[PDB]
Amino acid sequence: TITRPIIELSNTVDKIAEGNLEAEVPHQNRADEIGILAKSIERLRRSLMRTVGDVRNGANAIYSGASEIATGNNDLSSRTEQQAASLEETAASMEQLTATVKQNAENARQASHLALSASETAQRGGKVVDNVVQTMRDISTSSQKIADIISVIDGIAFQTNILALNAAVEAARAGEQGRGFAVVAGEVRNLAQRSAQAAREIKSLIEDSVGKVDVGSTLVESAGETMAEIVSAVTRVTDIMGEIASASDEQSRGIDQVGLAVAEMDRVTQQNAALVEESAAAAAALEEQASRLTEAVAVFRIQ
Amino acid sequence: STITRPIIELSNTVDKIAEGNLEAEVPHQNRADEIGILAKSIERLRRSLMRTVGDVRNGANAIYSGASEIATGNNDLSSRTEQQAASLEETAASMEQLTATVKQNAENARQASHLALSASETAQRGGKVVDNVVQTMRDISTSSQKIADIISVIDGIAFQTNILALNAAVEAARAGEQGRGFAVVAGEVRNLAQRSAQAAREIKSLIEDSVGKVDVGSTLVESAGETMAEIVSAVTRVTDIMGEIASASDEQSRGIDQVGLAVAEMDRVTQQNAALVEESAAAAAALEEQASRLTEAVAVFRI
Ligand SMILES: [Cl-]
Ligand SMILES: [Cl-]
Repeated sequence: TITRPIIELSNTVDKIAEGNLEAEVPHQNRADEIGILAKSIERLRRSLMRTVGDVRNGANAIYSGASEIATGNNDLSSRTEQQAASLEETAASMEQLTATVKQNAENARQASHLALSASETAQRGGKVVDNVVQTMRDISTSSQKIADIISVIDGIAFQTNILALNAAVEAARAGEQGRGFAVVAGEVRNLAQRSAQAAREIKSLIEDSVGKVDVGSTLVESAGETMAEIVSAVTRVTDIMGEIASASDEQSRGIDQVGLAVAEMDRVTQQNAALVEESAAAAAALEEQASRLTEAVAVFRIQ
Repeated sequence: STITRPIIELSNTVDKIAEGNLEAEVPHQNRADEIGILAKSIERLRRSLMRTVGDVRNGANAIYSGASEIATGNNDLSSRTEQQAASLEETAASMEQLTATVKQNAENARQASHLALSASETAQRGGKVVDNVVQTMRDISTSSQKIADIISVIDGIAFQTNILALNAAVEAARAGEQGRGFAVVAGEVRNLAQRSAQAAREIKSLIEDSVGKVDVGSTLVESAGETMAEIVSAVTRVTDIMGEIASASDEQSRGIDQVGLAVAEMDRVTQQNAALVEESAAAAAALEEQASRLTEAVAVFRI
């Protein structure tokens, strides 16, 4: 009659070892030693209850974090993709910028060699204009000297025309003798007049002509302004180029420093890719680790 | 009577097991009586529990691990996220100083282009001016040629007047003193004719000088003409070249704008990951906590 209860308690233990936690523990009301032991066992049953409970909450917590890492992961993923896409868009561009910079530098270096060329052919043309200016001055002098001497020949004609008067008057001193004389004096007069005609034609021609040299002189002189002016505008072109070259090998070393920061960045993007794959693996591992913990106490029927 | 000692003892064994203490073997398994059966029962439970405990201990250690891994995984990410921020700094800075120089270029191109075109207009007006000179020279020269032809008539007349007067003088002084009078007049005509012939030679040789200088000068302005031609086609080439730089600098500034935008896109990303960094420090601390709860749920803690 002690046999019956302690066997019953033994069964109770068994029933607990199978994970049956919800059944009452018998004999807790006895005030004999059996009661002490039943109480011990009810205490066991309670202590197991709380443990399964804790483990189960632990499993569900972790299943929660697994799920949270996961969705935090799926973000960093497509967000990291976005980054690598953005990063190639900027790689593409820095390649175009080196292309365009290198070209602009050669294109400046051309213009410069080209302008110095204009400069040097303008200076040569400068010196050829000098010579022309000079030779115009000479022509101007010669031409005035011609005006001068032709006016003298007009004088002589006038004068020899006057002597024809005297020769006529000296001829008529022997009428019938100075008849031939009279003809000569006539001839002289005729020769003077034609000779004056020629003189005056030349006056017209030479005065006109003098007009022309002075005009041609101002034209040639301006042709020299022109050379000076070109040289000037073409030099300022050469400077402008010196400056473009300087801002180009400048842009060159700045593109350069950017390509470097970009290598940095696709290195870190690459790593974020790695981090993502790993983080997915961690999540999976956590999920299964909660599965195992749940399974470890799942036979237990509680409360 | 006697057998209340093992009752109490078993009670104590059960309180150890409840307390999380499993290492002690249960006594009284050797009895044939009912106690023995129960001691065996406690033994079966003890050993089942050791096993359940151990999976759970293993569970938590795996969480502790997982967590501190996620943690270090997250410290690297943090330092790559500042490293990324700092890189994106330099980049933005470099686009700044490179957006400056692209503008400086479009300006200096514009400014060169004008200078070139300015010389182009000049060297072209220049060519029109050289043309006018070559024409004036032809004028000057046609005229001199005309003057030559007439000067020659004045020479002719001088010649004729010389002979006319020399014959008249001769035939008058032949008459004695009766024709001394005429002889002197004829004589002064001969001298006047001599002067006039000499004047006309001086003009003839001055005309020679002019014409010669005209041909020469004319050949020289021709070449000046062709040097302005050469300049035009040079500066024109330079104008074309500036066009090509206005281009570069335009597609460049579009390059800066793609990069500008993409650098912003990656500014978003950088800040978002900073969010991720501490969000996940915090997941890692929470995982560490569940591991802790799990080991403590099953520790020998004297509960
Ligand atoms: Cl450039
Ligand atoms: Cl053992």
